[PDB]
Amino acid sequence: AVLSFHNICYRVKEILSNINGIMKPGLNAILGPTGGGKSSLLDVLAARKDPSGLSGDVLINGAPRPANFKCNSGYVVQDDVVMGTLTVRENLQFSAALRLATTMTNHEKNERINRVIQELGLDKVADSKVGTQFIRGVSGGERKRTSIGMELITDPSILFLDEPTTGLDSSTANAVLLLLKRMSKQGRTIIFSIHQPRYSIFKLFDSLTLLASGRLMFHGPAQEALGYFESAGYHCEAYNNPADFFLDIINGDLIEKLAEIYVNSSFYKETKAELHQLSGTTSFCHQLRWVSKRSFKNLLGNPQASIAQIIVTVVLGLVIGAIYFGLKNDSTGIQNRAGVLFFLTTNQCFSSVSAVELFVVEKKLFIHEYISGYYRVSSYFLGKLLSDLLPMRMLPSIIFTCIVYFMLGLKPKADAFFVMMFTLMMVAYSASSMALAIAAGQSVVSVATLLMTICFVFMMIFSGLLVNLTTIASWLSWLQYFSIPRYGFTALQHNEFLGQNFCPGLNATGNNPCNYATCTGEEYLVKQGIDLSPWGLWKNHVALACMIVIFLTIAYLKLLFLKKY
Amino acid sequence: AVLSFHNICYRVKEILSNINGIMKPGLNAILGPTGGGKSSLLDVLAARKDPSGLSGDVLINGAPRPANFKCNSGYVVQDDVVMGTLTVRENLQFSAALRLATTMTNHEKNERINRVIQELGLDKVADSKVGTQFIRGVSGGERKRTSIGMELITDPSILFLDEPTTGLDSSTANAVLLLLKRMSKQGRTIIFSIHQPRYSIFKLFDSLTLLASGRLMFHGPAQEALGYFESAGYHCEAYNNPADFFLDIINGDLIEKLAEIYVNSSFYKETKAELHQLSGTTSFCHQLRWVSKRSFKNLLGNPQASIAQIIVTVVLGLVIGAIYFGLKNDSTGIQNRAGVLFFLTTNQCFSSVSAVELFVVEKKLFIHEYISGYYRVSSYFLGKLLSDLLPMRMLPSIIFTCIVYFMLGLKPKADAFFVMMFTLMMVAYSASSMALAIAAGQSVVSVATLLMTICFVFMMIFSGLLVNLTTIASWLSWLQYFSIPRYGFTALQHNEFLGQNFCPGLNATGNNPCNYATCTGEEYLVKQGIDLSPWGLWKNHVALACMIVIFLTIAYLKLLFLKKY
Repeated sequence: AVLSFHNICYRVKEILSNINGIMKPGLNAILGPTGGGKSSLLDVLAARKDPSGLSGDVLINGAPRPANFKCNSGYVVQDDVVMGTLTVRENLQFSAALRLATTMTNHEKNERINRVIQELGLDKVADSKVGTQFIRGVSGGERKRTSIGMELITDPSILFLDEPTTGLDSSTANAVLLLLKRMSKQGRTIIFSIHQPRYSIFKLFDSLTLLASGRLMFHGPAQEALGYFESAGYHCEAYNNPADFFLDIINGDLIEKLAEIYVNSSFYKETKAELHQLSGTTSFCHQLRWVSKRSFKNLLGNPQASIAQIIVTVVLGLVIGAIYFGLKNDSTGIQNRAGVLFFLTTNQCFSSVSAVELFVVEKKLFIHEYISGYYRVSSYFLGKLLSDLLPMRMLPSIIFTCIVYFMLGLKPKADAFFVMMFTLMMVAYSASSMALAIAAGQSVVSVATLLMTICFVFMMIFSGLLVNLTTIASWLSWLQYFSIPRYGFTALQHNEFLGQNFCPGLNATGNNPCNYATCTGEEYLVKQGIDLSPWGLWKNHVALACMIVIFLTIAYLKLLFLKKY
Repeated sequence: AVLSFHNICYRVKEILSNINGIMKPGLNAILGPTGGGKSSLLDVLAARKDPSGLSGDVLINGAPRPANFKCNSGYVVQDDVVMGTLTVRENLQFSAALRLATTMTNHEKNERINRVIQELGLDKVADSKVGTQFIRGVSGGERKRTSIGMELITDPSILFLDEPTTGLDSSTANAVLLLLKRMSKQGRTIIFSIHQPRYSIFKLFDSLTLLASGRLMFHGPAQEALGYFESAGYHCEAYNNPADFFLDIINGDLIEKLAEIYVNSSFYKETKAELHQLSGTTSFCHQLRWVSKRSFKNLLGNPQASIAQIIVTVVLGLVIGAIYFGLKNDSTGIQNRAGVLFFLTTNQCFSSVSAVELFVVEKKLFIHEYISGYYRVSSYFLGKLLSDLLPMRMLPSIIFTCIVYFMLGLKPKADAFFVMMFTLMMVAYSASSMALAIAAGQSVVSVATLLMTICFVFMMIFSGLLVNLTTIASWLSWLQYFSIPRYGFTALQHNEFLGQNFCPGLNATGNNPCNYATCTGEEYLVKQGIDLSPWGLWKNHVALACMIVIFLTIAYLKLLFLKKY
């Protein structure tokens, strides 16, 4: 596996100049200051970057680079994206099930997993929970070892890291670079950038590249990496770090005069002499079923924002049941009976912000797993919102309805239960999908100010219970069609107020000089301005379903049109 | 200025062992691994740490350390706490006005400021806005120079840094350590820790301490810092970093056998021979007036969460005015007239979360400025909540009331305006102080879930407008006394529904077999269950004032009982 590249003048203003070199099958490194091309040449050498502004020729083993390159390579990204709620073995089982083909068997796949575990030396922590400095089960070094082990299951013939030392102890950094030299002895070429190395980890490198501010300063083996600058008139001082001295040369202790010495060097010509000789998946159900399993296990790992929602739903169910237990077929009736229906509708207004972060907390993981070819965007999307839907959208409406009707008995049908439970599910899931679509990239004040403004306007003002909607002039009355709880309130009124008279032998209908001698619900739905046909019960459900589809399409398009490079 | 210390066995489990040394007036450094006492001995040498578990003797110039030590020293903390919305000169003017005494003059103080500016070399950025990688006006190095310059106005005879290199470019790090050696030539002793130094910045150090895992490994000058380990049998390898080699010795390439070589060394005895010879504000109005000025200028620097609140308040004022413009003295009256009063009361429900972060975003700055003796806790508290109160609590109620009554005319008094404006101010400031007290240390889901649960329960359920409160049994009706908008709703009903009959020549009072032949507000307040005396208007204001005082006392005690060490 010989990765090669030639004159890659990457421009987005010209962040890389003309650059060429050959990545021999060893422990190739890329050094330099942070603002240079140390992290950009690595993304150019992987895909990891907009291929439009390349203007170069990256080439593997003589042939140019395929589009099927991120599926056969491996990019261990810098910030550890590994799941800090799963164990090591069920991180690697996940990556095995989504990177290895389904044609092979679970027996062979688990042999591959424990082969990688015994290779990387993870066996004493092969069932502890990985941590992210959130819940402590592993070290930092074994966490980095898991991030390396995930991109080894596919057996990559060419492996990319991205600063595999930063944020670590020097003992763990020396141990992980010794791990890379151990795993590099199978011919597996390893290419990485490093921030501020030391002379301990410098004999490890088979070849060495060095970029500064977009220019190439050196590309050759480390045994004459010092000899180049010792040929250019500089002197390595006594007991001085050479890798740090490479930076002390290029910080001014100009760079246009320092770059050209490599242009007229000997390794420029020897590199170009070989370089011109070189130049002349998985089924959808499987990805859905594994993403949903991973998110279920993550939700069991962090059940703190979910049992909080279950606790508040039980407390709200008990409170609204106790308030509604004091409502009978009496004179103190319909005006508070229409208040408890609004409470039943908007009982899940608090839980809408719990799904504001569903594709935001793991987006550095989503971008990496998508462009490494694990799953599709639609598959990740459906597998994630099939994992928030069951225990955080459908379950609290189940337990809220079974707590409300435990403190009750109003229409014994066992179908008013089902249509109420479906209405609460539709209202809760519609408001939660609105919080997915409308609020994604915002702060801690802005998300809650936004979701309380569209709790003011579209739940208290326009979902008309305390201003009658057929008095507003017809340029502000149209905003009642955008409000979630008006549909749920209408669908619960149409289920509550059908047939019952609420006045046991006290009609008094016909008191014309008086006011409001009307008590039945059939002459209350027309006063509220809502339908009486059975289409008037399901018009609200089809409107909420249209809102769910539109908000989930906005939440899907915000995932599809994400800069994944 | 000779800082000295002897046998400081700090324990919180015994994170420091017995430790002694002498900080000569130079450029003393403290090295080692991160988990050792590199950052803990520095906090022990400053105050910066619980003085209970010290068990040692820190001593300056022969005399023991005064309690007036943080006011005369200077601690440049690691994470830059400098304000990223003010300029350099008005950071230093702030620190001058709160650290230099009020007995001297502004003329001399500004001479001190531009003396420090011309000394540290900040003059070409002496009026640019400091940034925090938020709004870019300075570099990182000039930002660190501002953090150094703030703790130089008091003219400290002994200056503490805390890793003044990490997160910087190596050019800026070498320039800032050359700045420390430049400013150290006036006898100003400088004591710092460093994470991973290089041999470029090693000749600078006058003396050098080195801790590892709580034990002292070396304390002496840097010219024999290598000679100690070259006397202990180790060999410094060719072209190898000595400062990194100090870590390569102590990472195992045990430590109980490596520590005792310094115990039987020559510098142990020579240090102990001198060590045993050694051992044998500002007015409250000024601090309030400068903290409030700093927070006003910070609010002008980031007017993005405030003009958002002003924009939403104008839009809500226009919407509620347009809905209320369709309400007359007609039959479609009191039931929606009691809905628009609830909208007027809870129009600032969205802005309550905008003050959830007021002492949370700057708490690393507050802890440092308190224990460096800038201000009192009560002074910072009052100066900060006098700066959120005017443009984010009082101003939107002003413009909401002047937008609502611009689209109106209901009781021309110019006193209903004032009592409505005061009621909206009290409700808004009470809900915002509740969001200060109840939610401080929480996440992005938890803050909004909490402030929407106590928007469900204490604003829609129990602030009774859509369930009549005098039907609930008297074990859940008591929760109406904890709700903010019930008081504002009662205080606006008592101002709206006094005297007016709402029925122009259509009384019909006395229709006993019929239902609800009552139209006047005086027989509507008794139906709502609220008072008619003028005490019934101000009982709600004194209850809201009690809530403001209790929630602000909780927000003050959470600032007082904060671990400031």
